[PDB]
Amino acid sequence: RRFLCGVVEGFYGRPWVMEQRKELFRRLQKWELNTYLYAPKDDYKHRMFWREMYSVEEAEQLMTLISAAREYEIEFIYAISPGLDITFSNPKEVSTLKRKLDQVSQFGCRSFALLFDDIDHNMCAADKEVFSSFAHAQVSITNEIYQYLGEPETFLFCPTEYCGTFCYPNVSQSPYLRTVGEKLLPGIEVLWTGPKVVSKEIPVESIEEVSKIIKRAPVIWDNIHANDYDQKRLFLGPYKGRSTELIPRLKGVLTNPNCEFEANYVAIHTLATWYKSNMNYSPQMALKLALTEWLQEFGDPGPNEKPLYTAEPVTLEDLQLLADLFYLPYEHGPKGAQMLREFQWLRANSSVVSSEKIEEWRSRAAKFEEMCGLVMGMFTRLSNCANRTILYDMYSYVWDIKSIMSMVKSFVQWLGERSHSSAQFLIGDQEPWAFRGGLAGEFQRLLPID
Amino acid sequence: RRFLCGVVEGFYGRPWVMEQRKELFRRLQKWELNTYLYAPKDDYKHRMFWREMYSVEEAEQLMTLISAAREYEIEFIYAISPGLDITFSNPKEVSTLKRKLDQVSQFGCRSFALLFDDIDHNMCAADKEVFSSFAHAQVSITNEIYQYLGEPETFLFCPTEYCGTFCYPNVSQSPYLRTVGEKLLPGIEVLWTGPKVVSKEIPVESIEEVSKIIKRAPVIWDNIHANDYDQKRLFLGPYKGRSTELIPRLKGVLTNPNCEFEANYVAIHTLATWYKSNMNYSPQMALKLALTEWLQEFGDPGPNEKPLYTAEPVTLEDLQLLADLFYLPYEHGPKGAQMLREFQWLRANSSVVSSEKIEEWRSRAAKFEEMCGLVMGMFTRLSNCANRTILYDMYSYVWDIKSIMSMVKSFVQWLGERSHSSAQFLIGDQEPWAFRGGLAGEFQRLLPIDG
Ligand SMILES: CC(=O)Nc1nc(F)c(CN2CC[C@H](OCc3noc(C)n3)C[C@@H]2C)s1
Ligand SMILES: CC(=O)Nc1nc(F)c(CN2CC[C@H](OCc3noc(C)n3)C[C@@H]2C)s1
Repeated sequence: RRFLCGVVEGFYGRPWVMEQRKELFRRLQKWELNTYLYAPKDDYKHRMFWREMYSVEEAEQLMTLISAAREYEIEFIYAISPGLDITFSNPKEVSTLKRKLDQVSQFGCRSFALLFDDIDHNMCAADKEVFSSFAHAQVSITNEIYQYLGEPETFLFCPTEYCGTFCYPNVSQSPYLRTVGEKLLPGIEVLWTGPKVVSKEIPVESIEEVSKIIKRAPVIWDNIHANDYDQKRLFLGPYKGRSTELIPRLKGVLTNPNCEFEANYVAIHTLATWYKSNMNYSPQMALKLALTEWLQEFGDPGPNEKPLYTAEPVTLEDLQLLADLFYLPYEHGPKGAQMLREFQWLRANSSVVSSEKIEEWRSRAAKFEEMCGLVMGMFTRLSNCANRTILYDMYSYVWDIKSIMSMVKSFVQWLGERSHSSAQFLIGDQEPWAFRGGLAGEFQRLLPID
Repeated sequence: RRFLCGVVEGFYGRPWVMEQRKELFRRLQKWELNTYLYAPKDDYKHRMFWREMYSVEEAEQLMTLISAAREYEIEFIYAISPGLDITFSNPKEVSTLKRKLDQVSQFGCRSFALLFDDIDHNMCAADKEVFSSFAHAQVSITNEIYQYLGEPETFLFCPTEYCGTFCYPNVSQSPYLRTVGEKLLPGIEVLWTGPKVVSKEIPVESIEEVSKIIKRAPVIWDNIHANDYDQKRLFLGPYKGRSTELIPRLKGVLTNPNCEFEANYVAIHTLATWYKSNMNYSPQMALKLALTEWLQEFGDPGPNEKPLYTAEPVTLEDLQLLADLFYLPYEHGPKGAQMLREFQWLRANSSVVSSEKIEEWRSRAAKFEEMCGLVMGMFTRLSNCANRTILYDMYSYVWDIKSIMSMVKSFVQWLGERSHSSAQFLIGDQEPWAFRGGLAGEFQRLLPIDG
C-alpha cells in the first residue's frame, strides 16, 4: 500500500534554496517520510509565467535538485499551475503545457501535478463553447497531460474546490467535484486541505464525505503550519487535529509548512511521528520528542592561556517556551496562553494595588516577572547559540516577542510601584518606541502615544 | 596597477546563499568590478569556531562558490577571524590556523585575509610574556600565515583599530598602528573604514593621515550601506561622501552592504559608477542610472480566449520614492525628508484648524495625504509585480513604512476634522495596532497606548 507522506513547498513567499531543500531531503529520509511536492507560488515559471521554459541556469538547478531527491529516496513531484490565464480549448496552450513538462521531465522528473488552486471560476467564451463546465475543461487537460506523460505512477490534481468551504454549494452536492470524480482518470490523485484552507481538525467523516463525490481516497495538502497569511506568525507546535484513523482513509499527507525553513523542524518531525505512530499518537508526546531531537541541532587551553569562546547553551526549557510562544493557528501553547492570561488579570485587577486580593496580585505579579525574565533568558541564549542558520530564520519573531515582553514587564512593575510613586508610565519613554530606527521610527515618535 | 573593487560580505546576520553569491558575481563582472571578500560574521567556522574544519557538505559548497568566482573573473578572498580566543604564543594555535586555510586553499582559493576587527584589546598572560603588545602578536601571526601561504598576490589584514574613532589615542600617534606600519610585511594590505565604523564622508586628508602611520595606501572596507546595527534601517541610497580623488590614494574599495541581498543593487551599481567615473562622479546622476537599470529587474490570445496574466508595473517614480524612504545612514532622501517635514509642520500647526494660515494648513494636509497614498501605491505595485522576491528581501521595511504611514495619514485626517467631529483619536483603533497578529500582538493590544 503506497502512501505519500512528506512536504509540499506550496506557499507564497521567498522559495527555499538548494542548500535548504537538500537538507529537507536528508531529514525526510531519516524520519522515514517519502515525498516532496515542488509547488512554490513565487517560482514565476511555476504559475505566473507557467508557459516560459526554464533558463540554462534554472535547468542545472532543477537537475541538481531532482538528483538530490533521488539520492535520498524522496519522490520529487513537479507541480504546474496554468489556471490563471490558460485557454483550455486552445491546442497551442495544451502543447505549451506539454513542452513545459517535457523540459522538467528531461531534468529527470518522473512525478507530476496539475494545480488549479486559487483561480477565477469564470471561463473565457472560447472555452464555454467547448466544455460544459470549468471542471470539464480542467479534467480534459489533466487527463490529456497524464496520458501524454505515459500515465506516471505518481500524478496529482489539485481542484479549485480543494476544501469544504470552497465547495459550491457544499462537498456532497458539488457539480464541480461530481465531474472530477466521474471524469478524472482513476490513476490520478486528488489534493484536499480538509474543511478549510487551514483546517483546525480534519474529521474522519469529512474525508468519507469528499471520498464519495471524488470517488477515491484523497492526498491531504495540509496547511496547519503554513504562515504566509500573516508576516507576524510562526507555528512551531505539533501536528494536531488529524486522527491516525485518517491514514487507511487517505492516499497521503503533504504538509505545507512555515515560509522560514528552519522553523519547520517540529512540523515535519511530528508529522513523521504521526505517520509511524501505529494508530496511537499524542501531540504532547510527539512535541517533546521533536523538541528533544531539535536541541541537538543547537550545539584545551592552559591557566595563563586564552579561554575558548563559550556561550551559556540553549536548554530544552527554552525550546518548550519558544514552541509555546509560536504554537498553532488556533491555539497558543500552555506557557504562552498562561502568560497572556496572567497579563490580562494583572492589568484588569491593578486597582487593588493603586487584603488577600492584594496578596494574590503581588504573588501573580512576581510569578509573571519571572515568566518575563525566562522569555529574555530564552532570547539571549538563542541569540548566542552555535547554529546561526536556525537563529536567523526565526530572529525577527523572537526579537519582536522579547521587545513587547520587556515593555509588559516594565508596565507590570510600574503598576506595582503605584502605592509608593506618582510617576507616570509612558510608552514614549520605553526603548522599543523611543530608540526605533529608520524614517518609520521618526514618524512613529510623532504619533500621539499616551 | 591592481585595484580591488567590489563587495565584502562582512556583516552580522543571515549569510547570503549560493544562488545569491553566483548572482553577485554575474553583476560584479557586468559592472566591471573585480573583488569579493568572503567574511560572514555568522559563518560559525569563519569566526566563532575558526578552528573547526569545514564538513564535506560545506567543502562542496565552498568549491562550487570558488569555481563560480573564477567563472566570472572575480577575485575570491577568504577571510578568517581568530581574534576572540586565539593564544598567539601557542604553536598549536598557529598550525590550526594554517590547517584551516590549507583546507580552503584545497577548495581552489588563492587569496586570503586575517581579520582582527571587534575584539577585546586585552591579551592573555601567556601572550604578554611573548609579545610587547597586541599589535606585535597580530603582525607576528599575520606575517607567518602570509609567508606560509607562499606570499599570495592578494592578502589582507584588518586591524583592531580599523577607523579613526577606534585609534588610541588618535590615528597619527597610535602605537598599535605604529607597530602595524613598521612590522607588517609590505605585500599585505590594510583594511580601513575611514573616520568612523560607518563613515559619513572619507576625506582625502584622513587617508593621508592613516597612510603615513600604516606606511601604505589602504583598502577601504566601506560600511556606508551596512544595516546590521539596526533591525529597522535599510540603505538604498547612492555611494556618497567619497571623492574619486581617493582612488589613486587607495589599494581598493570593498563595500559591506545591507544584509538583504536584493537591497544592494543601488549600493553596488553606484560604487561601480564611482569607480569608473574618470574623476567626475555625481551621487544623484548615479542613483538615477542605478534606479533605471534596477527597474528592468522588476519585469497572443484571441478576443474570446483568456487574456495573459498581466500586472500593473512598478514605475521609476515608485523606485525613486522607495530609495528616498530607505536612503543613507546620515540622510533621508528628498521625498522622505519632505514627508517628515510636512508631518512635523502639520502636527506643530494643528491649532489653526483645532485665515490664510488655515488655507496653508489644509493645502499642506491635502498634499501630505497624496504623498501618503503614493507610498501605499508603491507598496501595492511592488507586492504585485513579476519579481515578488526583491520585495520579499525588503518586506519587513516596506510593510513597516506603509503601516506607520497609514496611521500618520489617519492622524492628519483626524486633526483636520477637529473643528466638526468631537471623536477621539486612538492608536488602538488603528488597523496596524488592532489587527497585529501573533501572541506578540495580543500582548501589544494590552499595553497602555493612549494612557
Ligand atoms: C491547495 C492549497 O491549499 N493551496 C495553497 N496555496 C497556498 F499558497 C497556500 C498558502 N496560503 C496562501 C495564503 C492564504 O491566505 C488566505 C487565508 N485563508 O485562510 C487564512 C487563515 N488565510 C492561506 C494559505 C494557507 S495553500
Ligand atoms: C572592519 C569592519 O568594519 N568590520 C565590520 N564587521 C561588521 F560585522 C560590520 C558591520 N557592522 C557591525 C555592527 C556595528 O554595530 C555597532 C553598533 N552600534 O550600535 C549598535 C547597537 N551596534 C556596525 C557595523 C557597520 S563592519
